[PDB]
Amino acid sequence: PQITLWQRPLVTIKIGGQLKEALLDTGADDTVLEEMSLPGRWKPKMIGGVGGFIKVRQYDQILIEICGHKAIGTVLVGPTPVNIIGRNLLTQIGCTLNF
Amino acid sequence: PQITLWQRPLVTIKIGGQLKEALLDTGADDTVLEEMSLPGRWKPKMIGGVGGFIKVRQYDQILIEICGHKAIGTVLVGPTPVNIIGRNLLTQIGCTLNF
Ligand SMILES: Nc1ccc(S(=O)(=O)N(Cc2ccccc2)[C@H]2CNC[C@@H]2N(Cc2ccccc2)S(=O)(=O)c2ccc(N)cc2)cc1
Ligand SMILES: [Cl-]
Ligand SMILES: [Cl-]
Ligand SMILES: [Cl-]
Repeated sequence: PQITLWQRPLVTIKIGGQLKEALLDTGADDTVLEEMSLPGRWKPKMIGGVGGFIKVRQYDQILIEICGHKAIGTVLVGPTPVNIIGRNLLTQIGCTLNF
Repeated sequence: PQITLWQRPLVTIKIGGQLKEALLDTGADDTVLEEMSLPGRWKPKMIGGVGGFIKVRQYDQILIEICGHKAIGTVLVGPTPVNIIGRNLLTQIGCTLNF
């Protein structure tokens, strides 16, 4: 697809057996989702932006589907106000900015 | 251009005759720059990041060049981690996400 930026670039994702809505975000180095359970080991991380920092849990090697496209990578989980697909996964689906 | 996302999509912008580095951020609704001087009157604006809402200065109808492409629109000024070009100006330069 070619996604317009007139509106937020929101897409459906599938992760952990769950369908969620998420923002395709080129400014985010990492993917960050609202509180959920994921399998496997994790370690704590801090991420931050305007408004300050939040503590999240870092899970590696997680499978996700984004708009039909399968990808694997690190997912951060924590008290984010919006589900974010970051560059670590956008690269895997071949997402580019074009103008 | 076509910009891949293996690294931060940092580009050069020009504003007030000064060159700056800014991030192309499809997750940001609004463009926000580090503290700087802009002409005219400003209005108050709240923006929300992962850690909460903060107050920034809103300047309307500001001339800005982004990677060689001209735009005129709203620019916010405040304590942002990095200069950010958000969707209000990415739309003006014709930017889309593609995969
Ligand atoms: N590693 C890492 C660091 C930060 C984040 S993030 O702050 O959640 N996050 C996602 C987001 C939050 C809130 C609303 C919409 C998107 C970043 C990326 N897009 C916007 C947001 N921000 C920019 C940023 C922060 C740190 C490093 C580089 C850029 S931000 O500061 O909250 C922001 C929010 C709204 C506007 N107008 C401008 C800026 C995610 C992963
Ligand atoms: Cl990763
Ligand atoms: Cl590539
Ligand atoms: Cl605008």
